[PDB]
Amino acid sequence: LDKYSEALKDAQEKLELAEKKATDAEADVASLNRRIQLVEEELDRAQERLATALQKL
Amino acid sequence: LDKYSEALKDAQEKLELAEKKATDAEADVASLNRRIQLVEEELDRAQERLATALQKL
Repeated sequence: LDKYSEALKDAQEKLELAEKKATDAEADVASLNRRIQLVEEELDRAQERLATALQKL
Repeated sequence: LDKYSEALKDAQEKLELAEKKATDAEADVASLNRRIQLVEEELDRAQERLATALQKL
């Protein structure tokens, strides 16, 4: 009962932590998706500014 | 024993799933991290190309 209870408190805590890791990994997926998109948008802007600088050049 | 064994297999399944929520979220953030590294590297290369175009300008 204890082998399972212990395995459970550990599986359950590991779950809360895996769920937390998932929460954080997902928070990071979302925070990075935001950041990736921000760098993609800023990249498009750098590329547009580059096309502009190159046309001005 | 069954209550703990079941709660355990469920904590373990939830754990494997949460680990996969995290692994998939990790795969996604990792994909995104690769994208931020590549896009941000291009942001900076575009920004550097831009700085170059602007300096040349």
